Amino acid sequence: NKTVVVTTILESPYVMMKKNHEMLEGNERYEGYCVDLAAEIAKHCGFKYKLTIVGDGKYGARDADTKIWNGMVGELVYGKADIAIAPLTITLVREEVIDFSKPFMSLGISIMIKKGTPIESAEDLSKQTEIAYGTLDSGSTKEFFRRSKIAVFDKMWTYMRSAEPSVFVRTTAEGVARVRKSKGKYAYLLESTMNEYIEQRKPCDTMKVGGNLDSKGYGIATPKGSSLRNAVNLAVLKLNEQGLLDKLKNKWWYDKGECG
Amino acid sequence: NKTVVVTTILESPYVMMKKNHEMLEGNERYEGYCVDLAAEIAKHCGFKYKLTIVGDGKYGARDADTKIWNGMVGELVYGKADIAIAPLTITLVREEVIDFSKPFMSLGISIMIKKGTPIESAEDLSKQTEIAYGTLDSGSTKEFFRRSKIAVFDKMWTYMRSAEPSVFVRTTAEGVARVRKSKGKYAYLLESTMNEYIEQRKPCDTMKVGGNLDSKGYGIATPKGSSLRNAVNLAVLKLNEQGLLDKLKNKWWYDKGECG
Ligand SMILES: CC(C)S(=O)(=O)NC[C@H](C)c1ccc(-c2ccc(CCNS(C)(=O)=O)cc2)cc1
Ligand SMILES: N[C@@H](CCC(=O)O)C(=O)O
Ligand SMILES: N[C@@H](CCC(=O)O)C(=O)O
Ligand SMILES: [Zn+2]
Ligand SMILES: [Zn+2]
Ligand SMILES: [Zn+2]
Repeated sequence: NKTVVVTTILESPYVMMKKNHEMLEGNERYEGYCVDLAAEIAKHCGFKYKLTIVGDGKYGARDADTKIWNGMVGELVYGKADIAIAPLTITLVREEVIDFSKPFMSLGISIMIKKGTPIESAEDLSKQTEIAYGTLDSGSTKEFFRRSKIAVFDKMWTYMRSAEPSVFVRTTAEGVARVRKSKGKYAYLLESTMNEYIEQRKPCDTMKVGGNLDSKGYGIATPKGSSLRNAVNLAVLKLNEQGLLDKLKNKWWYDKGECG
Repeated sequence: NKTVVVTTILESPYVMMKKNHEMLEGNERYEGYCVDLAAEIAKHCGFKYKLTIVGDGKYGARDADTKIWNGMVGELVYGKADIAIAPLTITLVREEVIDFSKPFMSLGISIMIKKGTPIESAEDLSKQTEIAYGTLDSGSTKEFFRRSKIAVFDKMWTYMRSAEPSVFVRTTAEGVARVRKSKGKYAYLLESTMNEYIEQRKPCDTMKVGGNLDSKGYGIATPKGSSLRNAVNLAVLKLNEQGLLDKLKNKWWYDKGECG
């Protein structure tokens, strides 16, 4: 009976360093939605666990040439971690190599603008050129655009892939900062969950505009053949039914919201 | 190989009799979201299939005394069907006896009123007696209320379980017809998907009021040990990623709107 290695990612408000982390040990160093969720998954499934921050800071993409998976998906695939409890999007390319639980949170790709940017939709972005637009450089949002068979998203991808300087960002923080600094001339494509979060953070200068471009979810991911698979999945279901997932989202998004 | 027996339920706009169904045969008798979904899933998984409407007309619940499952769940449990492709809610008690794919559609419990009924929320319903309210029998909505420890919803359950005459209905159509014919004196608790469909149908005399009471999904269900499980699961993800699930939702909800 071993300590389960949990891979996760420093992404607010899912996992954050506590103020006093240097004075704390192990799992107590971290706080956030996924920290709370990991404690509950572990309790319901009856395992001890160790939170680990993904080494490369990435979510998980497979390199076209080397076929190597990076990020948290890589850590699962290569057996460096036993479970990923993180804002990790359920995707087909990932579900082909790892198992996901039923989604614990819903999201879709969305548009973040600096307040007062004349953009209402993904159509509005594709039709103009004054406002630059991009995504996280190594995640499911980028892959949505790259793998699309849909005309308008193919159009947006074609712009983004060739845009100079690069419209892609290394971290959500960088995307958000870029929106805040580009005086309305950069829009960021990111998941609605992160968009919603940032809209409630000081200095309250960004907002989600328009509908989501897709509808999907984050799931808890395990390597194929994990003994944790069934129990993790039932735990997610139990926690949803008991209202905990809604409670945790409110706790980390809205209850401490800085924008009124 | 073998023709896959698909259990489903006559529920608008998921599976409906075509207007000229009397002159049609087999699968061709039916149209709707789940009819289109079945066709797509069968195509991506490489099986032939026969749509069969669930004999007892129910979704599925377990008798507390006999432990026997009825409805589509029962048909899977007892080997009468190979797969359920229907607006079947993923729930813990079900996921313990059958497997669910990733959700193909999101929904939450909601309130339908006859237009002008002075009810805005579940709280409003709980605080009065003049307007009766109920749910579908042998479904997940009833179970939600049965199990809820939320004071508003427990108060509601306490009332509904004892209410005379019975506030529960056999079919969604019966719930909706009850709302329409009770002059505002009956409200109906049903899933947001069905509520929102009905709101856009003639005679446009109902509406959804308040927020959803929960957030969950419909899943394609297979009996435990099914050779279809993984392929069906991936097929749902492929269909979502292609935008096909979104296309089907628009086809059956909003393009089929009669209320403007
Ligand atoms: C990759 C996709 C195919 S998807 O699998 O993400 N679904 C796509 C479809 C559009 C969709 C259906 C339902 C949800 C949803 C997510 C989380 C919750 C909270 C609890 N989730 S739960 C217990 O599983 O119902 C409820 C609902 C999300 C998406
Ligand atoms: N949740 C995403 C990362 C964020 C994004 O791509 O926008 C993923 O799992 O790749
Ligand atoms: N979708 C529900 C039926 C409708 C309801 O209970 O409101 C089920 O699977 O039981
Ligand atoms: Zn620090
Ligand atoms: Zn718990
Ligand atoms: Zn297809």
